Amino acid sequence: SPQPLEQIKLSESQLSGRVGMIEMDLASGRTLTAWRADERFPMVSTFKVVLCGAVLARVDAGDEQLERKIHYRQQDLVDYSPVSEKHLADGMTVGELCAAAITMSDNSAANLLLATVGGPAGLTAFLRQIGDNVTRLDRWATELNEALPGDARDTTTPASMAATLRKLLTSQRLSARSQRQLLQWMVDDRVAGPLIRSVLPAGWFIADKTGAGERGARGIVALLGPNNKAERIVVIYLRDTPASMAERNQQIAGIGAALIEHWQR
Ligand SMILES: OC[C@H]1O[C@H](O[C@H]2[C@H](O)[C@@H](O)[C@H](OCCCCCCC3CCCCC3)O[C@@H]2CO)[C@H](O)[C@@H](O)[C@@H]1O
Ligand SMILES: O=C/C=C/NCC(O)CC=O
Repeated sequence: SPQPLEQIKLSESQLSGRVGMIEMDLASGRTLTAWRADERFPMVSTFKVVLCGAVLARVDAGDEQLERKIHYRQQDLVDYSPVSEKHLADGMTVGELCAAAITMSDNSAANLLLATVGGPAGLTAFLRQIGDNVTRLDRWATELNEALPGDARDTTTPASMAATLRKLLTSQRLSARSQRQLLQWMVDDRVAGPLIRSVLPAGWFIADKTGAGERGARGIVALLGPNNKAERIVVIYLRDTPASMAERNQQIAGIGAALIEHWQR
């Protein structure tokens, strides 16, 4: 594999779309690679990690409990609810909802949680409160994946998302237990985690949240590192490409391969 930047460029050439990427040391925030880092990209399902960060902030303040059981109705369900559709009779706890939203990309679970933090506007205010003045959520679970060209709704930038994830996971804005919980939910991703591990060389740590939308939109926010350590935050977004999902996945994997083969920068 070529150098990371060379591979990112190759990916845009092959996909005919824009790639946005940041590679950052998790512990210090040192930026190693930045490509279209200040350009907007649809967050798609990656917004779910920030959502649960807001939920944990409420728990830390005593305004919420991960144990609290939420009962909902069938009419509350939206497209793709693998876990939440199984609990119309018994409900789900706030913590279970975050696990479902993050590890199974359950959209109804995400919407139920979004309601608890004041909706898209409330989540955006939370982002402003932790110093992210760029990321914005405007719509609910399914509609936010529309990815219309030039539409600023439901977007982030690679640099903003990386800084925000770092703040939630390590800045002590969240309590120690909450930072540990958010990390474990990412470690537990069932959608892409197992697959990524199956293709990673032995010794490489992975925690992640992925997402997909229209017009080729794709995204992944992840923690990656050798020696089984979450050394770096890697955020990659793709937008406006007509490529198959398989090729978009292969190109993201290719950027990962370049990182792995040239890690010591
Ligand atoms: O020299 C380094 C390594 O080179 C190869 O490893 C390959 C591996 O066989 C392949 O499967 C993977 O594909 C990349 C898989 C990446 C998957 C997702 C990455 C994510 C993670 C973070 C966010 C964005 C991308 O590349 C590596 C590096 O070339 C060798 O197989 C391995 O024995 C050796 O230790
Ligand atoms: O990103 C999180 C969930 C996204 N759901 C919609 C799609 O995956 C795109 C279908 O075209």
